Amino acid sequence: SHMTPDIILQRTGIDVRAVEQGDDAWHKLRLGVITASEVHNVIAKPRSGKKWPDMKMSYFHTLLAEVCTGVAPEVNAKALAWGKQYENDARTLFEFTSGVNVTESPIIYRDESMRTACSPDGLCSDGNGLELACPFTSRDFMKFRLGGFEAIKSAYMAQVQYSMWVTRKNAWYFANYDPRMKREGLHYVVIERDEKYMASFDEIVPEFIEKMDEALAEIGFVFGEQWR
Amino acid sequence: GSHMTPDIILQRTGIDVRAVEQGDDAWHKLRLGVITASEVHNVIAKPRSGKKWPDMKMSYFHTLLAEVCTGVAPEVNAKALAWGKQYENDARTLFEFTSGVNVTESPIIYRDESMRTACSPDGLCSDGNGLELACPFTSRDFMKFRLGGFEAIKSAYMAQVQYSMWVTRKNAWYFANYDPRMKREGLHYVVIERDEKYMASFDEIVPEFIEKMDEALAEIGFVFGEQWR
Amino acid sequence: TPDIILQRTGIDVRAVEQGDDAWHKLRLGVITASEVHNVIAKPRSGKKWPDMKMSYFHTLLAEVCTGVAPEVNAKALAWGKQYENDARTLFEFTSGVNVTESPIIYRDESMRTACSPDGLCSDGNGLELACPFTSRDFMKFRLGGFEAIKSAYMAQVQYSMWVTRKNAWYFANYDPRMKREGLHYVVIERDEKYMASFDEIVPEFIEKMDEALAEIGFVFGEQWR
DNA sequence: TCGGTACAGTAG
DNA sequence: AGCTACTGTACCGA
Ligand SMILES: [Cl-]
Ligand SMILES: [Cl-]
Ligand SMILES: [Mg+2]
Ligand SMILES: [Mg+2]
Repeated sequence: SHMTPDIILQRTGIDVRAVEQGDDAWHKLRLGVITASEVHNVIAKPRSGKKWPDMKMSYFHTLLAEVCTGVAPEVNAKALAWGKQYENDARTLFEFTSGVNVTESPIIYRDESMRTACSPDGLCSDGNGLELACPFTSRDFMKFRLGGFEAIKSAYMAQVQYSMWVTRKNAWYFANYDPRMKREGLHYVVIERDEKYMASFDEIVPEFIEKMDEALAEIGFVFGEQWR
Repeated sequence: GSHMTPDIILQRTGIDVRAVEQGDDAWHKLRLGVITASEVHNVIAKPRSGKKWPDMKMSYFHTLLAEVCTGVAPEVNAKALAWGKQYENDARTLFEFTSGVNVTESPIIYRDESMRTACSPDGLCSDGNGLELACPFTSRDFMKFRLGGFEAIKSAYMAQVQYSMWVTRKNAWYFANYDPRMKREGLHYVVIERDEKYMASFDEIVPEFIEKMDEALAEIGFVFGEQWR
Repeated sequence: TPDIILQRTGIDVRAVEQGDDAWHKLRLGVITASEVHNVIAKPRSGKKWPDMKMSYFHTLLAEVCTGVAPEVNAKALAWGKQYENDARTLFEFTSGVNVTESPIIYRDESMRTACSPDGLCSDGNGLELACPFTSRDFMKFRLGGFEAIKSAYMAQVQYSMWVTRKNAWYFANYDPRMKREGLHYVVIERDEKYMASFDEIVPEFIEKMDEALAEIGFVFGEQWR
């Protein structure tokens, strides 16, 4: 909103625009930041009471750990490698099927505070963003192919809605790709901006940030240390 | 009342069923999109509430449809299958000593000519019974069966055993576990009789499941059998 | 004493490089501190052993009858073993207490129950010194104290005091990734409600194990031959 | 309680 | 960011 490339450079020493999604600089820029693919944890509610669910508390401590250590752990598994492997082919096939042009984007922060950001799978020539998924199980691709909007995983929905909150955009493509499918290997939908989600982020996210600052202060740390 | 023949299998898959051995390439091919004994508990599963299909049933529903449309199936539980493969012969040789019946290895067996439903027994016995001979990856699981008997693990395996009897049209089935790590007495088994309650469940539930699969396949322009051609 | 253990296991405690074949052999069939939570687990209503408890029951019986144990946490143990020396050194500096490394400790001659402390302290306390695989877990404890992790570790700590007949126990976490202040610890006092729980539930669990072993023609001790 | 299913939680 | 896959608790109707 008042975010500028210079602010990023002065705080992190990193030139945004030169960041090629997945490189050392990209990992560095996400440290301690409430990000799209993880925000489902922030909006998670107890079924009774007000006590934070374990998944919310776990993400809370994960972000704080990133601030105080200045690092994030690396995990590897077949499903993760699969998604990484076919992302490029998914995007190309999406462009060919939909007829829209996709531009790759590095991280996008909501504002100058750098507390909140998303890393879109692409930005489209029609003003929509793009999220791709390449399910490791053909089962889960089939679930999306047959069910569509109502079949979308709640984590992906929170991720897509958060991306619209961050970028101030109004619509986001959600595409699934399976290279193993003989036919019908690509399926996508358009997810509209949901103001119920926007209201939820406007309420829960700033409170999550204040809670983090309180926690950092208790232990003698301050947000930003991960970048110095 | 099956009208299934080896020629039907050969024409639509290209595979000689008589040459099939459990775990081979042809074995895996012949199981694509097919409702199998080890997975049927998903098909006959009932909701926690309401009248809709339970989550686990919808998952298997999507799993089988995916096999039809991709022509492949992922290899899960590699460690346990390799363990079972390593001790297949020893288990069988010990089972034959203890029981006093001879075991003949079997290819995949389909219920009927539609090739929608099948089982793969660990052997067929000289007394007319089929055989399930597991080599549990964890000794804990062997011990559970050793001490609790049939009643302890009926939740996990009764459906599978009954389905094998539904497929083969047999009246009884051996359910056995072998654990080579046991210092002595590493074989335990029970005999399970054909249960007509389970047979009635398969007769009403399975065909409906098949019909809903064909509906979904048609919705995306696929037909059962594309996995084999 | 080591000579009694040597006579019954064929393993000399003074040796044991950890965690070798002999290290794992000593725990076979033994109710251990980090697994005791399974023994003390109750159903929400009634008296039937919950699945966790039955699972552990069968796991232990399998260890006696097979004389082997599967190995988990290859990644987590490799992390801990790398930093165990630096963890202890920093704990000694912070606490002002000196730590002696301790082999396995059995509660009694029956050798049915044991704990494996990360050290025995000069003030008389025991030590649990963990290097959590995630910095997330370090932070949970750093900010929440023992209230944040009592769910997971109170049983293990209390059981260790039950086994050793000690009155207090250090619970510490070390994280080398922390830019500063990478050691956090609390002192946990002996809880007599936990002691009473063990005095009741542990003996009956052992009795039920021996009953099952006798049913299948096995006896405790066979794993060490 | 029994005999199960749904899903939070979390490793990898 | 990447997507399961397994464990254990919550939950549900009889
Ligand atoms: Cl222990
Ligand atoms: Cl121990
Ligand atoms: Mg992405
Ligand atoms: Mg994606």
